[PDB]
Amino acid sequence: NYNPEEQFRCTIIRGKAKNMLDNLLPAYANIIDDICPCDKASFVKDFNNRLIEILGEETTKKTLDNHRTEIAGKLFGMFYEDDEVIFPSGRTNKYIEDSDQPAFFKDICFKFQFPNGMDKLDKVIEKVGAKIQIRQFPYILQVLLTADNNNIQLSKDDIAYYVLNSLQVLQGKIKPIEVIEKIIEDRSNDITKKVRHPGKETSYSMQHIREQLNYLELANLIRIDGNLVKLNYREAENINYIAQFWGNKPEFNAYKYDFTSEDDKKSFFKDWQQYYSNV
DNA sequence: GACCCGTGGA
DNA sequence: TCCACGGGTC
Repeated sequence: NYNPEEQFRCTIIRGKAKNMLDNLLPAYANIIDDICPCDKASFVKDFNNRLIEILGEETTKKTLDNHRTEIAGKLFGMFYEDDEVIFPSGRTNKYIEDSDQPAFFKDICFKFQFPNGMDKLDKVIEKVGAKIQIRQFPYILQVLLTADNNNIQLSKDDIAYYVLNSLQVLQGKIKPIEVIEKIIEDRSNDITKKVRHPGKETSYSMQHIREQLNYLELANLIRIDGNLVKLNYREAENINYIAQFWGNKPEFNAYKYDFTSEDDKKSFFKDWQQYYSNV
């Protein structure tokens, strides 16, 4: 049976654009749209030179680079490479046309999965090694729906401990009602569970979990009321479109690549980006 | 110095 | 508390 005591830290990339998103997301998209298509060499130079206008002249090159690769590149999936040329992604193209930010993040939540090609290779191998396989946002949404169906409300710490840091859940072995019943069982016994790591600061334990919830909120699919996570039923149709895939294996199969192969390694990251960023 | 994440300003 | 710079460790 479901045992959440098997805990597993499974990160997503650390954010850089939340505080200024309403400025940075248009800037990312406009920069990429303007300067692409171009060679990788030009991309790096012109992107950084345009972004520094938004972030401030004292921004280091390292920070501009990290914005480019970690956020515009991996996490938000805003460009991709084919041959030796960089192009705007399908997600970027759509946003250029509709300016729809909740749609942008709905698409991110729909496609997000563990394992993925955003992570460093060694981290990929860890997550594959632990047999992780989940579409976490469909899963989170179904957990929230099942909690409502059973007349209980979940906290961020509940989602953190029982879902996004639970090995068995992340392995796709667990039904949302199992999670809900366990939570009810624990609560009756006066047991409240939080994600904890010895000697570590809260950001280590929780930032990637909170930020995953942030992207659901940016997608307009949930609200956060104090420590509580609540569904936005004004978006009930969109909630159900995503939640329905809670029990599906990841659309992108990380497990068909041999990471000891130089060619398979390159394909992994190329195939991931294609799946995640484009139509 | 290309994600990871310690660290501390906001 | 939140979250992102930029050094860390690929």
